[PDB]
Amino acid sequence: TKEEAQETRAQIIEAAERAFYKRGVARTTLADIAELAGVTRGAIYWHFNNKAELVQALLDSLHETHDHLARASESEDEVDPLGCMRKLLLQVFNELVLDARTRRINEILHHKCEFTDDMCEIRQQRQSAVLDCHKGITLALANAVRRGQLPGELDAERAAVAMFAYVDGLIRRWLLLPDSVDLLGDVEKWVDTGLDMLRLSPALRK
Amino acid sequence: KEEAQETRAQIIEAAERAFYKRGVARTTLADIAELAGVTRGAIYWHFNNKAELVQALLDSLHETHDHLARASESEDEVDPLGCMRKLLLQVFNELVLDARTRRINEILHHKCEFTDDMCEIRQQRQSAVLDCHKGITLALANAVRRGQLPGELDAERAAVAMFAYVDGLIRRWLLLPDSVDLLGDVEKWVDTGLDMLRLSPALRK
Ligand SMILES: CN(C)[C@@H]1C(O)=C(C(N)=O)C(=O)[C@@]2(O)C(O)=C3C(=O)c4c(O)cccc4[C@@](C)(O)[C@H]3C[C@@H]12
Repeated sequence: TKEEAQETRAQIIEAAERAFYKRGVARTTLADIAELAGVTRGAIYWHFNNKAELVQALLDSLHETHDHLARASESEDEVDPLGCMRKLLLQVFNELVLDARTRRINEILHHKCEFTDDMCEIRQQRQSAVLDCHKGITLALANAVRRGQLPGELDAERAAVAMFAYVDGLIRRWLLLPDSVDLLGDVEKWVDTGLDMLRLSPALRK
Repeated sequence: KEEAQETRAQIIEAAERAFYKRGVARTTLADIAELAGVTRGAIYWHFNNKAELVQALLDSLHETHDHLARASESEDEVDPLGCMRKLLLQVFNELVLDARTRRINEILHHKCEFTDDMCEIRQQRQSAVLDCHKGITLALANAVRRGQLPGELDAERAAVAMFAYVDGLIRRWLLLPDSVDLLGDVEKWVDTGLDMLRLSPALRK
């Protein structure tokens, strides 16, 4: 409930993003995240025990902007879940293009963050999160089955992986070669292309 | 050879070992050299720097599929889409059965940072992806020229959609393998992809 410590936590997060982004997550110490932030070594430790905790705080911020539509899509009480899933994807893509903060954490996540046995928790955290995310899209896809928006004999599980794979590879393609996906201009196409596969692909049924 | 040609294959092997253990960012050539039992100078005779080693591991992934790739990319092929099916199935098989291929993909996706202290890695990957992208395009185009796919079909985007999907499937399997019976369901996983390209209006113009 104090405020200096809420200010200081929010500045460690900013510095970390800028640091991890220049030097990468591998060779960046917490001492480093200190000098850049203006703060003190001790303060980073009060706030974060280790760098894997910090990285986790970063990955976690990405789910905040989307919580609403995510929760709506998966509630069995939603009238239009495919509807919420389509708007979620439009928002994910839009936020990625407009918001430099999101583009950078994604860049840290995809191109600047090694899984080395020396730092085992980076990978575990990441596994957990993809399983989480996985959980969600499944409940959601199965809801669009009941309500007759997706084919009735769909395999939610596999369909979820298909879609996740598709969204993940596309975000990554765009971070590597933005000038090859007019992702802002065509966002509707890219999102719908993914959904297409889910509703029509015969190999996703059963 | 005189001074070994093989020394090369031995440096590449120690590079995979070091890279897989400590990652690309913090492996030095002295690490690689001690791992291979040679000196830094022996490394310098085959490679100018670390980005050259990474490059050579990356470029080693392409050999196996070589002929099925050219086959798809050739106009004179009777069955371009079937050649892409054969290729995807091999990509998935080799990845699941060959520890060497699994380890290098794992280096590439999860143990290789792009940082401006070396920008060559990011650049090498970029051209690598455009190269491959260009191949998919010409592949998708033939399948259209012979009515294996829908008509006048927007290739460029279906290409990107293809690569995105395969790429993210691989990465998904490297992260959580016991959640994609990749080996066992290879047929379904490949075709889900191919179904996208033929049955998706959004990929039509
Ligand atoms: C080791 N792994 C198996 C291969 C690889 O080294 C890749 C890489 N970027 O290093 C892939 O992206 C690789 O995983 C990959 O994504 C490949 C493809 O996407 C395709 C697609 O989609 C269609 C036709 C041909 C290919 C391909 C030959 O380029 C595939 C090569 C794949």
